[PDB]
Amino acid sequence: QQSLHIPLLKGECWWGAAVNRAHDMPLQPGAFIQLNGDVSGNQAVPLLLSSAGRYVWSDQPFSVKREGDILSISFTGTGALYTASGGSLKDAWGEAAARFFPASGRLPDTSLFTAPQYNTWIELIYNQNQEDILRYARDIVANGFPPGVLMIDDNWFPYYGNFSFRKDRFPDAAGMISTLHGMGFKVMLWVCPFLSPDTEAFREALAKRIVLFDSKGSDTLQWQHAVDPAIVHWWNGYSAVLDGSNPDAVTWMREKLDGLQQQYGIDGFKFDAGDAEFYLGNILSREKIGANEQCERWGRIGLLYPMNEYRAMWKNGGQPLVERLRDKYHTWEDVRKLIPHASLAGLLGYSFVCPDMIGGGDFSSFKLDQELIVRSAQCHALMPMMQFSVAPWRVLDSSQLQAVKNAVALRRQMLPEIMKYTREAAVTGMPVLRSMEFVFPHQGFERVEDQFMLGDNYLVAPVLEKGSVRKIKLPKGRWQEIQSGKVYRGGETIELKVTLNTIPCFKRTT
Amino acid sequence: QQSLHIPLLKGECWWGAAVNRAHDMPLQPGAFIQLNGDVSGNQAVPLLLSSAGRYVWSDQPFSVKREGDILSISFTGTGALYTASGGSLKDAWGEAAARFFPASGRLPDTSLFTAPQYNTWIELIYNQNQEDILRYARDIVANGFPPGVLMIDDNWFPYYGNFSFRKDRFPDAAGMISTLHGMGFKVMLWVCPFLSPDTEAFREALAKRIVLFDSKGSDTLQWQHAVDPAIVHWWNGYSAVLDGSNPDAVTWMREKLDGLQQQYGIDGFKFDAGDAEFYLGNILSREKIGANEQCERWGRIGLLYPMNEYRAMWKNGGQPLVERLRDKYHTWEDVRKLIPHASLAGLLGYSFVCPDMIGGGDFSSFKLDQELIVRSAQCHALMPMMQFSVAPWRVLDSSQLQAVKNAVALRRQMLPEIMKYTREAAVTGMPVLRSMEFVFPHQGFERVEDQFMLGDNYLVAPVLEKGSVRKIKLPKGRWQEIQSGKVYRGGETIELKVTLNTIPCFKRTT
Ligand SMILES: [Cl-]
Ligand SMILES: [Cl-]
Repeated sequence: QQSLHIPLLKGECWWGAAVNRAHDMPLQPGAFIQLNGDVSGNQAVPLLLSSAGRYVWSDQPFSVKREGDILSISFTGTGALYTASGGSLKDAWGEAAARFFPASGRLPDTSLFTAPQYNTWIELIYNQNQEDILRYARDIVANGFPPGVLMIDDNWFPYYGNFSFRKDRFPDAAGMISTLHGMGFKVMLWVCPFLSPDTEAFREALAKRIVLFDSKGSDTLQWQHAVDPAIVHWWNGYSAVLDGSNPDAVTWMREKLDGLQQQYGIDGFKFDAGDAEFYLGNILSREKIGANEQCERWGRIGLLYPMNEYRAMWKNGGQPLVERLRDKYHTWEDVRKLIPHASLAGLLGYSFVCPDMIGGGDFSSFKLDQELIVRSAQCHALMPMMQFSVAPWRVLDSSQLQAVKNAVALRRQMLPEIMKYTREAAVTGMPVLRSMEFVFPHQGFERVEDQFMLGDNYLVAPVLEKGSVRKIKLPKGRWQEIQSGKVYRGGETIELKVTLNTIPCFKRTT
Repeated sequence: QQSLHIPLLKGECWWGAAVNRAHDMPLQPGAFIQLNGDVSGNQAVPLLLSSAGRYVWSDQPFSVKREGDILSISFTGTGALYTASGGSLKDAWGEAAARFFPASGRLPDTSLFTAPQYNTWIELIYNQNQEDILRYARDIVANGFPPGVLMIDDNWFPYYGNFSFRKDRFPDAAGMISTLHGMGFKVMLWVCPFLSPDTEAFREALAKRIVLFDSKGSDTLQWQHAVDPAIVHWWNGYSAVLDGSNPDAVTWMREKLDGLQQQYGIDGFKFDAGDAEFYLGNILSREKIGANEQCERWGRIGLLYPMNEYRAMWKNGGQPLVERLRDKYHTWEDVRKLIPHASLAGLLGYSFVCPDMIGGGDFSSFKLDQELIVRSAQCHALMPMMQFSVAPWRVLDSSQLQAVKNAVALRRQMLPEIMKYTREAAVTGMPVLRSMEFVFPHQGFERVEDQFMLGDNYLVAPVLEKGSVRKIKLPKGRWQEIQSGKVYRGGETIELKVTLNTIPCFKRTT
């Protein structure tokens, strides 16, 4: 029950805790975030950072409240306030990273960056089958989009815990992968730690004792004597679940994933679920860890598979994992989350951040707003990674489609810059996508969340609402818009006339 | 709770309630049977019958106790004692059947009787696959055994509630069936009402509200407002389950079974599970029925598929369902159960009774006792139906195998008699396999359970222990041993020399 009360410095702004709460930051009066047993649908870290160079860390979960002008933090373990003497957000980030999540030196598979990614989810939903996957890949090529990583989403397998292609819908999965490889795609499969609880796989896992066990609500029952599996309710139903604390569960998962690589030529894995909330309640783990660390240990499996993607995470800052922003709705409100969510991700140690799925990642959001899809695409373009799912050729008229293609072209033109800073993030952990405050401290940018910096020298200001006018706040210095070539004096806000095709981006010239 | 308390008449013996308790009958001082929520692993009926022509019935479950010479019944509803004026077990049976379970007039598919049955369970266990099923069928024929109904047991499908062949182990299931048909087999599939609770099938059944719902332990929550499924722990794991009270569940189940017939040419179904114990607890059903009636209503599905087999049952006496004795251990104790279990089944309205599996039906009994297997086959031979699973040619040396073949041959010789009484049982409900007490009342046969009558005129006394001597208690009259032609006067016990090949059987000639 150790607690800490932190009066804000005059004008101080605080961010941290949870990627999927970044739209509620800087933390305001009234604000509350619970990290214990809750990653808020995405990545979370027991870190806060301030605009005055202050930081808070604990190795373990905490809760934070802002009441008036005071932070109140309640630690499950212990924590402390720190000050970096430089006095900026960047200093807080740099000191906290080097103490608590130093950069590993490694990158995820570069194929994840060197082309757009594509996910079968929106087009195929639960009907993941060989014919429709090949058609989607052919359509990507035929429409002039670059081959990249192709993620086959949930439901390619017979049941949860069976890591094989369902032969009814995949008559020749190895052939299919070989065709996809030929066309220039790499292939990832959706996986999770849940096991259909009346199957051969489930009975095998229970016999090996690699599942989480049911405590029966007993205060005394020990892991080694439990006999029944925990059953967990999640969005697809009711399942047994792997115990991430159990070294034998790691062996089993490796066997399954290594099998898919050897048998079918699979390049990597989209690791879904693992959310802390799934590990709450009457549950016994072999090494007696908490729900947050179950999530963290799921995340470590990716360290073995350079081509990976996670949505749920606890810690693992400074690690070679792709961290995707969670399922976004097909709304203007959600497109406006991409930048502040992604910039926060970077500060929490998640440099390799991909802003969900162009146009939305929630399949019941799919009435479609074509303009929204264009702006979504344009906003992805100069983020560290760009991910499609809904087919632009199916849902967009000809000029909207062209605009999306133009966004992809701008990404191609800027890729050497993206890769420079991506490779650097492996080494120093410094973010690829930086907030305005990170690069330009104490210059009035604390609440500017519709602009970001790609490295140090490119200011990107995606259009994220309807209208023909866009306001852009330029830091001191001179800035040259990379399309128009027009040079602007900095230290003011300019108004730009925009069309559907505009993606404002400025090179620092002073 | 309403009740009856019944002093036994002098010499009176009582049977009833539950097939799988018949070896504990006639009911002794200290006996207890609970039917409510419990079918004792097999069939159960709310009926008791006495050697003095008395009987007890209720529409609803009860519990029965014998303390001293008092038979006490505690009813969930209401019940009554009755007396048949003829004063014998046969009179009690006949009156009870005509009042409470009159014969339907119908037979199950005659192919279940006109040849031995075979079931892939013991030889293939959970590895049900096209190649091995066809090899077993070929082995049957190549060893000189007759083609019959072949039952493909659990695990032919991807997961529970997916009614399709798994293409990984069945590359051409329709072709396999067509081959089996050409070899003179008919084919049944194992089915159950459980649904893997994180699958597509589960989510469909949930959306259609055909599952049993979770009451949450609330005494007010109605079916109509419940949102979560009941999860049931059973021998294979944890599953959602069909609500047999829900007419929509009947439609769903018909769609699945009809589809298997139409698409692959499946002749019938082995309906497993449905045991009343699975329906206990915090459960809401659409028509607010009890656990026993959930078992009964599963049973009624077989009224639509003349080629059927059930193990779990409540009521449905007098109906065209094959009723299989439950999984028997590979023990002498269990072989000695086949006759009393089968004879009781008959008196409870289950004329069409098959005595589980030759040599045993419990896969973890599988030091095989060859003699036991032979005697098991010989005991099956003149029962209504005969069912193999373990491969006699694999586990028996040449003499023993030959003895099993001779048992099949005797069954073929006797088949016209079997079918005569089977056909009659559809009309009158009178059993095919009759207890000695039933045919010869008040003659000292009350506890003779190693002999039975095939209809009126054939007394069968299978050898059911080791040794070269068999004692046979003959009713008054004259009795002709069918092999030897020797005529024995009745009203006494004879001793017969026997070999491994002997199946003592006597024709009534007075
Ligand atoms: Cl969920
Ligand atoms: Cl069970």
